[PDB]
Amino acid sequence: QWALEDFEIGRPLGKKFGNVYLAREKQSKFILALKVLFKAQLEKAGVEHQLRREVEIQSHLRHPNILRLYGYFHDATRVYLILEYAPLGTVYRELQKLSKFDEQRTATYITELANALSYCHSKRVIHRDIKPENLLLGSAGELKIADFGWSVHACGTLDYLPPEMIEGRMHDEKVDLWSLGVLCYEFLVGKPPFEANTYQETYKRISRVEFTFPDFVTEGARDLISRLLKHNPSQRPMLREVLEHPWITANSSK
Ligand SMILES: O=[S+](=O)Oc1cccc(-c2c[nH]c3ncnc(N4CCOCC4)c23)c1
Repeated sequence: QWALEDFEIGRPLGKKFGNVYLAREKQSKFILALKVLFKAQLEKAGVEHQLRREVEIQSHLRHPNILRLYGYFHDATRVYLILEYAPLGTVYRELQKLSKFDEQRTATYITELANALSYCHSKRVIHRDIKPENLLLGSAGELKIADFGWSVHACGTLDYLPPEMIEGRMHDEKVDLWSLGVLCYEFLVGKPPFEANTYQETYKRISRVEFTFPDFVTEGARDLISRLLKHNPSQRPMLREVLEHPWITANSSK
């Protein structure tokens, strides 16, 4: 039902796995994002099925703060994904430019994130790879979760991975609550709470939950973060109370 013939390619949006390009559905004049994946990478990495997994998960997943996947197709040498175009780019790019985020922006992003995750959890879908470069911004500054590569229904940088996952133990939906704490930290500080020059160092800093707060962090923020960043998953608060946390309720937008 789809072919490269149907699309006019444009500006390179970014990104190994394969590049992402701005494109236009010729008949519809609809502008979207097109990621080209070379099956060569699919072979050597054995991600031939992982794609077939996520492409089913995301394709029938509809939420304002989740980047939509409209469809997919393949030729001889490449695989193409037709994704929603996020005009305001990534949050990672935003964070680079502004170094740090204010509490309104942070609580707003965290709010939009939680809402999208609850929905995912409703369909019993866990994301795990919630990272600034996987968070896009829509036309209205809308936060939009992207990339469901490791999304399932129950190795690079370890910064956003929870203790139970890096130790090999069993991981539930509380994984995303860990990441949510990591982001709120990085959104406020500009750096992840467990950063290191070493995979091995970050491993220990994560596993022992060793994070320190700079002075400009509000106690209202120090609370939520330290509540989301707990070694025992069962102690991580529910997504509902996150959205009901006073610091969130105060600084988040409407
Ligand atoms: O793993 S795949 O889903 O590929 C991805 C992973 C994350 C976002 C992504 C999307 C989706 N829509 C987009 N509009 C504008 N830039 C995008 N970017 C930022 C710059 O880098 C390349 C993607 C982008 C594609």
